[PDB]
Amino acid sequence: FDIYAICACCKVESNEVFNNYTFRGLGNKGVLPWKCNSLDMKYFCAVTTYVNESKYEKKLQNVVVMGRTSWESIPKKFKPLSNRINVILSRTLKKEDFDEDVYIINKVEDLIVLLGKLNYYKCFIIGGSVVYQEFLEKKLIKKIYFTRINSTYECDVFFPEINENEYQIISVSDVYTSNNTTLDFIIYKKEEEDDFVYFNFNKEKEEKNKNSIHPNDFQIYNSLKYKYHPEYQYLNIIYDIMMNGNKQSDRTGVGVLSKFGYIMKFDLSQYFPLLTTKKLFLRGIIEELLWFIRGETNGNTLLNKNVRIWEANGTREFLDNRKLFHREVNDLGPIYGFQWRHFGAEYTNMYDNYENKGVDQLKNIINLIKNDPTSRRILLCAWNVKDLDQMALPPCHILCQFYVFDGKLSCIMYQRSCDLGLGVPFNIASYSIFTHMIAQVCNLQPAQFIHVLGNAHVYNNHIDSLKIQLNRIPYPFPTLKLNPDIKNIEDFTISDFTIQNYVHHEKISMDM
Amino acid sequence: QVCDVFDIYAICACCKVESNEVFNNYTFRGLGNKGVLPWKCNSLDMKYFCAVTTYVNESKYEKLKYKRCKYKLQNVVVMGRTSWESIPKKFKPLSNRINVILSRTLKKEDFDEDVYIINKVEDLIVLLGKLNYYKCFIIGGSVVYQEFLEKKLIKKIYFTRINSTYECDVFFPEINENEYQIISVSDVYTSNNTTLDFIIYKKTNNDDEEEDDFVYFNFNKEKEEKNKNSIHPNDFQIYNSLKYKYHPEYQYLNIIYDIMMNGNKQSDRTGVGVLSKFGYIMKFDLSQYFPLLTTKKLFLRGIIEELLWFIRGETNGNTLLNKNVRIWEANGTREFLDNRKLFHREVNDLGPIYGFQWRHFGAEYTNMYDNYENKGVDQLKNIINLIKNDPTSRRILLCAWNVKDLDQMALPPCHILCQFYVFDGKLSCIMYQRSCDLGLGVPFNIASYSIFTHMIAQVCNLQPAQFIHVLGNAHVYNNHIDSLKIQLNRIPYPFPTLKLNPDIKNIEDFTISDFTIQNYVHHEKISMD
Ligand SMILES: NC(=O)C1=CN([C@@H]2O[C@H](COP(=O)(O)OP(=O)(O)OC[C@H]3O[C@@H](n4cnc5c(N)ncnc54)[C@H](OP(=O)(O)O)[C@@H]3O)[C@@H](O)[C@H]2O)C=CC1
Ligand SMILES: c1ccc2c(c1)COC21CCNCC1
Ligand SMILES: c1ccc2c(c1)COC21CCNCC1
Repeated sequence: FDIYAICACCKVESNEVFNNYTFRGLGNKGVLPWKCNSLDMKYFCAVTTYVNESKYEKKLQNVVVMGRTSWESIPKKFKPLSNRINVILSRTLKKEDFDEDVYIINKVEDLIVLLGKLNYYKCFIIGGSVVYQEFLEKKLIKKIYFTRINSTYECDVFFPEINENEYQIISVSDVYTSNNTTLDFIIYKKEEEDDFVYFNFNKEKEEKNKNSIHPNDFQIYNSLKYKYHPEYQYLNIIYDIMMNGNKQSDRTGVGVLSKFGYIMKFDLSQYFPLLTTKKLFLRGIIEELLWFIRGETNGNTLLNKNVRIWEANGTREFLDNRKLFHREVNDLGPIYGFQWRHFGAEYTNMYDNYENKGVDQLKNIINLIKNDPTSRRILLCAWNVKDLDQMALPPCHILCQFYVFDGKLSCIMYQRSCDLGLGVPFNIASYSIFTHMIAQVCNLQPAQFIHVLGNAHVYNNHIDSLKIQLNRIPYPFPTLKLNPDIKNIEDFTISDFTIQNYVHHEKISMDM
Repeated sequence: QVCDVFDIYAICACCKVESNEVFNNYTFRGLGNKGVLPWKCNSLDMKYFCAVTTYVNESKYEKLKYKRCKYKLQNVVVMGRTSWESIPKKFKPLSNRINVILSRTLKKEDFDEDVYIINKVEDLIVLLGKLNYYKCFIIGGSVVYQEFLEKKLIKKIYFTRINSTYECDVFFPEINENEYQIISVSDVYTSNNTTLDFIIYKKTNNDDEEEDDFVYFNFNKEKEEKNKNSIHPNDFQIYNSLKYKYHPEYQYLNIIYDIMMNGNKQSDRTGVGVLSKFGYIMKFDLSQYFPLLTTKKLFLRGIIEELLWFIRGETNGNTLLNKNVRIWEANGTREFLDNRKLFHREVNDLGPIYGFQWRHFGAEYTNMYDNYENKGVDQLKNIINLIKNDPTSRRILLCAWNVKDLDQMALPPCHILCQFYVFDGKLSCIMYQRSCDLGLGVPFNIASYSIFTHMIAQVCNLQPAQFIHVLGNAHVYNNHIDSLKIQLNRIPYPFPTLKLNPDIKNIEDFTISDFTIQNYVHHEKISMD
């Protein structure tokens, strides 16, 4: 045969449980719910008007089976769909009641009777509330090329549920922005080569591939053919460490799997990389970032806002094993906050007015982005080697470095100690926000947030949790709204931060 | 052409022979000495030799059985008779292979299995038109290799380069560049105390639905190829002509290509002009080689004195100038210190740079003559005590970027930090470089921190594993383009080895003589202008 569908589906207007079905809304008043989508249009056009030279025998053009439902909706300029063999499932009207150089049908089976008689490459099913429906009910559809507009609109029609048992995903594209929404494209479904083998003559065998994880558990992960969604930069590092990672016991007498040296790149112009295979929260961490800009080392400011990210490191007992016997509870010492605004100054306590003592890097980096964008000395370093001893712990995040090309701002953050299961997910969120923040106050469009992992580890009792995680297919990323009016780094407040269209899988306890 | 039909291939291993130096592929030719191998065993050369000559793919047979007609599956090894008698007997005949011997002085009627016996080339064709075999490998020795190539009967060659020198009496014959081009070069390994690599030469011309989707998911790609920077990739014939570029130098070369083809056009401070990208990782296995670029000449005396200088804690430019190392000469002149607003700084007093920070971070810099005794943090001593006593720590860092001192320094550090990592008494090292001159600087910086990782690894009684290099601002200078183009069409030679003098057990106690770069084989020096 060679029959395929191809839909575009947004989310429907009326705690929320998201699932594949979330994305159903197909039409609103005989048109799309969204007024236009350039990138979706282009994808659909490239898909439906591509033909491979060879692959026939086993010009040459594709079929596009729409219905009266759909056909009529299309303007006259595009019609009859450029470079395609159009077809129209209408009971109502015959070839006598239409203009263009089309073919008609009436029954579902009268497509079989037309197709067995025709020259083509591939057969695409373009649209119809019911034109998808009865095609699934009559197991006729091989793959579904399915676009997810990751925003919410009013609709009157849907796309029918999809049987987990009948159809499964085998490809997830890169995530894009276009027409002020994110979207991605997925696929549902029912002599110099032996040279490769010779060059692999020295790798692991079959039971030497270090670690006692299982294939059987990663059924759905190992299945996916193209893993181009950028959440897979995180997921494949979980998969690299799990399978190839060195077993170490640490300081505490616990147990991790560790590798050394990874780099993730996230394009903030196209999405906000808030991992989608588990629920994440950003109030906790946006408030940590504001606390940093304000220059605080005061455990209490965060505790009183029920941000407990540092509670553990402020206790009488934790400071005392650092040898900080002269340190008030929740006085974390010269940490992120102090080093950013007062680097070099002598630290006294967390209450002291430090104004105009030390190096205000944050101001410096910002003036350098504005004054000298082509500089290669735009670093923000929290690892003061004089003050490490004095900190409740040394910075986990060593440095941000900045790059400006064509009014556009990228950011590498180098991390010395990466807990892949809990921390990294938040860490990717934090320095992403900061990059938007610095971009806005510097009149620049965010480009890539770039994350270098040093000691990258997965804790032994996060593993069953992460297996569950690897086997969940990423949803399209959300977007981050910064209040456009804010234009100094100190003038930001929690309410200037909005996450739009966060579609996500169920919460997971990395634990127990 | 006869050999395409019967898939007849050559496989060989060649060392460098007993006699500045010129180096071509004709450097590697040494085949055998006194009817044995010039090296004792290799082992990995053996394992590679075993895997290839015994590798069979039973699906891809039928296409080749069809092809041969028109003109437990096993390969055929073809062998001169003295190469046969070099084989140690407990290994005769070569297991899981059809052994063919080539002799005039011996026949069928005096072996004991051991083989098929033939007495002529066009006599092997007889057998291959008759036999059930996958591919046919010609394993030598010299007299065989020779008569097989001058007959245009070899379709490719699986040439191992044994990057050491041994006594030789039989050689592989000069390959002609016109008849054979290298399509593929492999990872470098260390085996029985030599670097070695694997290269393929090729005879020149002088569910399959997982296929469309790629094209689809590729819809929004920028390049149909209105080439994004004015580089004509038809100037990189050889670079693009290689199928498998697995040599670890291709990690440096590949970045030059990524920057050349994809860089952002920027101009700097002085106006000089660059193409830039942000953020690369290179990893090198120091256990398997020493990553000193082979696509041009590099001297290490300068960068080694510098590293010893840093460890001594010095900041005196004179000390290096008095050893004819001019690295920091430009950064210490009245002129340069003056534009830095360091008018109260003596010429060649460069200030609180690498040496100072490693030995005395957070001390107040006075001058290059102040001995700063027990003043500021001795980081280097700290990282050496952390690796010995605290290897599981994720806090074993050394940082040269002291925000407080940046303006007092002749220039800010390019090598922000090193972080060490210790699994199973092996020591990996990561270095973050804020700014990266790919054409001039990064080559030395690769060798510089690889050299340091070895030094730590020795004084902490550990073996060196990975040198990991993180690039941030990665830029090729517009003047380095032509030269880097030339360099990209040179095929890397196997990396040399670095031997430190093993009596050194203190980081303080290394001296220029305690450092030996053995078997540096390389293309000729390129001026980047
Ligand atoms: N580096 C590497 O990869 C390899 C190294 N070697 C080394 O090479 C050396 C052996 O090579 P070399 O000295 O050239 O000897 P060969 O292995 O090439 O054998 C030569 C002998 O093979 C027979 N022979 C060769 N060609 C023909 C022909 N066309 N027709 C009939 N008989 C033929 C003759 O045997 P007869 O005397 O009975 O007439 C001849 O004397 C050793 O030192 C060995 O270790 C060997 C192979 C691979
Ligand atoms: C009729 C049929 C199909 C379409 C339209 C009308 C409008 O845009 C699409 C093509 C692009 N994907 C979305 C749907
Ligand atoms: C006969 C034929 C070939 C060989 C030998 C004997 C000894 O080992 C080699 C194969 C591996 N490279 C070295 C040469």
